[PDB]
Amino acid sequence: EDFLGCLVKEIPPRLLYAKSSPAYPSVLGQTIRNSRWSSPDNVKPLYIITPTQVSHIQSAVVCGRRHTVRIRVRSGGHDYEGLSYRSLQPETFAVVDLNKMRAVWVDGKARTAWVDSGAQLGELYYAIYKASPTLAFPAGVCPTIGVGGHFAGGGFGMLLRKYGIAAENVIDVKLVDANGKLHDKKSMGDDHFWAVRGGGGESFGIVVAWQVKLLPVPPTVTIFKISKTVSEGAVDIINKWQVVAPQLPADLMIRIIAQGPKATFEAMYLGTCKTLTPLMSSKFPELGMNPSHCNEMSWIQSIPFVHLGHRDALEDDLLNRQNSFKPFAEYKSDYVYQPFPKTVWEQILNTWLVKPGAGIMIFDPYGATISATPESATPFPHRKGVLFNIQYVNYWFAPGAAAAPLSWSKDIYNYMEPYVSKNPRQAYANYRDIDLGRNEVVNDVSTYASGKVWGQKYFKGNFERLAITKGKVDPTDYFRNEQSIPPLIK
Ligand SMILES: *Cc1cc2c(nc3c(=O)[nH]c(=O)nc-3n2C[C@H](O)[C@H](O)[C@H](O)COP(=O)(O)OP(=O)(O)OC[C@H]2O[C@@H](n3cnc4c(N)ncnc43)[C@H](O)[C@@H]2O)c(*)c1C
Ligand code: NA
Ligand code: NA
Repeated sequence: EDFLGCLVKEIPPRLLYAKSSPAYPSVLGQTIRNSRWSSPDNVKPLYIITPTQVSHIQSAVVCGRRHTVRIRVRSGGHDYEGLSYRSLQPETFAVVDLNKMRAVWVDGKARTAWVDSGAQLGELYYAIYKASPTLAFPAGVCPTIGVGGHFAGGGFGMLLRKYGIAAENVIDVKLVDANGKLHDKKSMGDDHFWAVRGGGGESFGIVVAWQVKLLPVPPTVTIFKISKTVSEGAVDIINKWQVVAPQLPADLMIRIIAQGPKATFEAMYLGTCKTLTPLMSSKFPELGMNPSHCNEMSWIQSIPFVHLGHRDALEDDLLNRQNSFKPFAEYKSDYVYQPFPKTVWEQILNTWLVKPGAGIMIFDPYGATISATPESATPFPHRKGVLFNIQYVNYWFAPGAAAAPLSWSKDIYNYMEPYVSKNPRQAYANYRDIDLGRNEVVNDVSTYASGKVWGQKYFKGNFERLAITKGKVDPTDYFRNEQSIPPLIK
């Protein structure tokens, strides 16, 4: 009651929602991307606040501290476990939902932009395009991802071999800390500014907006999507790909999608068919690429084409807040440093992907720019030596049909253990997986030991520095969730 009274004093009441408010269910649901987490059995926030100004965010945080009510911040809602809007066990929290803070101001000549955290990637990309057809920003593939959680967790996509992760192309931030104080790079200092860019969402404060550098792309890029069934030699071809792809020139990224005994090789090339064709013949002739496979288009057009296969609907695909796609979904990830034996590829394609509840596997090759950054230079540690990332994705569409896919996800993770990274078994923070471990809270503070279990998987050798930084900027563990960085204090 007191917390709400505090809010009402400082924030316009139309931006405040209690469980009894008529619009609360729609506001809560508007960016829930996973039908597992929308149902009434999920733990719901006591209040939702939808700020439109940074002062609203500061007021909310100050009220939360004064009245000891914690806040989960939501930008795009894509968190794989829903931790921006639900808790795992009953507890009291408010959501600060940034969807109304969505401006993207592009300075084409300076090659910089300020992007509000509540913008979706498609809106960021589109605003860049409105400024220039030859500038880009290296972030994720799905247009509805929110900037805030994505950049906080790193963020990577079809430009990762060329320009690395989104967070290493951030040049400043505007951030509200656990005391309600407004910060930028300068006031924050090296440790906090290091941590916020890739050290995972929530833990390091609410980022209001991010300043990014914008990077050149050619006026024409080329996409291909070439599929090979096992009868067409998919096993031999993917066995070659895992060595070749991470060594290809930085201008060429060939990811793979597999969902049965067939692999689809999806390439983005920063160039034309005319130069791609001989490059493929020289470096990866096994795929059988020829000019009929080329799809030349602008960089901006590549975003809907890669994710959706659409050629013809730029604005509709990039400016989309309908939230129409809400699978029940489970996700896991792995990193690979040593090539799989051919027999493992045989089993993945012919056996694991033909089981009940089997998902899809996405393979993204590293090397080049992403792998050139030292492991400790940012919190994202999956760099030198990485051949590829694997994402294991399970979608289903009926409420009572979770058993088979959930079982498959666990079973394949067990099967893959000998072949992927170990000690620790690395995973990508933005492919959030609660089964990697969760925090224990003692005396109202997440324990260091519990955080380390999953934390070393996402952040490797960077976990301790993250936790020491957390201890400096949020010693009472105000901004937390079940898998946020615990404070390590003296
Ligand atoms: C749904 C979805 C996710 C994808 C997709 N493809 C991806 C890709 O091509 N590359 C990637 O690198 N990642 C991809 N992912 C995963 C997303 O990157 C993650 O799911 C992001 O974390 C999502 O960000 P957002 O949509 O903002 O999600 P939220 O649930 O709001 O937040 C996640 C996490 O971060 C905290 N947080 C939110 N907002 C902030 C701010 N402003 N400051 C600090 N922390 C913040 C939340 O509390 C939560 O913990 C493709 C698809 C379809
Ligand atoms: Na290891
Ligand atoms: Na999960």
